[PDB]
Amino acid sequence: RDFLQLHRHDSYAPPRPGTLARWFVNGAGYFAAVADAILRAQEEIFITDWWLSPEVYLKRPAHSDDWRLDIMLKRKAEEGVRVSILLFKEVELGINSGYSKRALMLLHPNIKVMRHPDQVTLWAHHEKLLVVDQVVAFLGGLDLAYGRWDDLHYRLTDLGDLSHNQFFWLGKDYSNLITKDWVQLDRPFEDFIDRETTPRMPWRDVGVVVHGLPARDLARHFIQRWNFTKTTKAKYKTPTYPYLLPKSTSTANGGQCTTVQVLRSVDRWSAGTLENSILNAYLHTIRESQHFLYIENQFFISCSDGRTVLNKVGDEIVDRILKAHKQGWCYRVYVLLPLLPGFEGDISTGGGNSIQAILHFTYRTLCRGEYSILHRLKAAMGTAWRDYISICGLRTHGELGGHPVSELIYIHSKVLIADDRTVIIGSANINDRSLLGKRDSELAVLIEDTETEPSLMNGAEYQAGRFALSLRKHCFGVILGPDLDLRDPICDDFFQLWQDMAESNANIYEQIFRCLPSNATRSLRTLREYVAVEPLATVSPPLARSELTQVQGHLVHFPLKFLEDESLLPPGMIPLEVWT
Ligand SMILES: C[C@@H](CN1CCC(n2c(=O)[nH]c3ccccc32)CC1)NC(=O)c1ccc(F)cc1
Repeated sequence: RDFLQLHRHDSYAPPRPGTLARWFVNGAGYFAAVADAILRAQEEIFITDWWLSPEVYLKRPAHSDDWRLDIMLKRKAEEGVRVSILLFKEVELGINSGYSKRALMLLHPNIKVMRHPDQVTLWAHHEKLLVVDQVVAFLGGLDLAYGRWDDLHYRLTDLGDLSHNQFFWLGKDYSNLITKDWVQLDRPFEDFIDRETTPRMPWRDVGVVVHGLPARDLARHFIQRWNFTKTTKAKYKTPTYPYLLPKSTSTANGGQCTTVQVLRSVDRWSAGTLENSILNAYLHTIRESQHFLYIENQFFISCSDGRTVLNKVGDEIVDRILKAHKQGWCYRVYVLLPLLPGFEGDISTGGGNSIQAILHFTYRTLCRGEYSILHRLKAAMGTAWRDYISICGLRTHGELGGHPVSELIYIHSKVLIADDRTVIIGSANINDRSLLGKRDSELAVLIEDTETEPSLMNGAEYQAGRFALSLRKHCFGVILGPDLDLRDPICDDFFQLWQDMAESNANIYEQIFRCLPSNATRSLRTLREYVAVEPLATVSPPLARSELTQVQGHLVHFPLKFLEDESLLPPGMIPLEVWT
């Protein structure tokens, strides 16, 4: 299909039936599959990254220079493969795109990198995509950068000439972004925190690969952004940066048979056109959802008021729940977020300007204010909102220094699942920045199933989508920890079992680690005293390990009353459009 008309959900790309698509949870399998795709490139490699760390390894542990990203791209580039890279140009943030760009272009003359934007702006290029030969395309929330690689283990420690090393995260890759963000990126293989003292912050993300027609659709988005970026500065207008051109479309002859539609967010500054098709697909999929929603997003800033926050994703969830409550349907909404926003800050003393600013708009979407989701549900159903919505986070524990350590599993995913039939994997967070189209540039794909599996829906027979059901059962089985029945996702037996574990796990982590955030600190004056108490994990480690045997999975309830007596807004100069 062509690109003269806008398509479903006002998307530049039409739905591509018969697409072979495969999902990836955590950066382990994603970076490994990316390495396999890079290795078999014959003509072109298209890369967009909000942050690209060149020395990252796509496979672990690192024994050699093989599987290192900048080495692999250098090995394809001089077989004749044209590597075109678009990197977000920061406002020196500390991602240091200048070092990434100069290092990438130093590898081979067949590797060309353009940085955008050059002008001062609050918005960014956020989409993560790698396309090989316009036939294989990777996208999601995973940037080829430090701290993203992780697996089901969610290791908190990395203790054990690359010949005999056994570290999974080398140097700048061993990180805990809340404790301290990156510095000195021109020294990749050196540490910037203490592995013996400070644990890792696990990284949960969801990626996806598509084959065939959607990949050319995604390659056309890159080609549009590329040739448009060629027009943005005099250095890029030279023939040094070649015009990229699409590979005409019916030259299109382990993942599943799907229907995939490519959606994106673009504006005049990011590309030559406007599109908010991710937002459209988000509103529509919520509205047509018949049974449940599984949301796993880094941010959750929604609920329109016309002035501060404009996207109506949260307003679509309240309307969908309020209707299921009036008809008497069985309808669940699972929302999983990182317990803390992703910024450096001392949570022992309140978190900081940036974290509290995000928390303000997080809780405003959830529980605090007239526009919040829960306050509007309680206005129509009272305390029965606990039956329709469940907002949780993740947290795991390990050992370090001879005593148990704990840390939240930073949920960087940007995924939505509806009715075990429809999936949305992309870079778009639930906020105005990623969704409105006018701000950050984003990508997403809508994966609707065609082949179905026998399943259960509230105790009833239900042919569920093969691609979507398998993704949710992977998410549920990991956050819930062998004897569990995960077929039915909306029944009272599972939903009660779900909430019981989210609260019990939340309790145990609070008794043993006294972790933050927590419902036990509703003010800053109370928080000052809560942190002056040493937790049981370090007082009596044998006792702590005893109680930790009762934790099942990583699911912990999201603390709604955490610092609920505080402003959470900064006194400050920064436009509030930055956090919305
Ligand atoms: C852990 C991670 C969290 N961080 C959260 C905000 C996010 N984020 C969006 O989603 N949209 C954004 C738009 C603009 C800027 C940030 C945006 C990025 C991930 N920190 C880094 O990756 C990092 C890298 C280098 C550093 F120096 C410090 C931190």
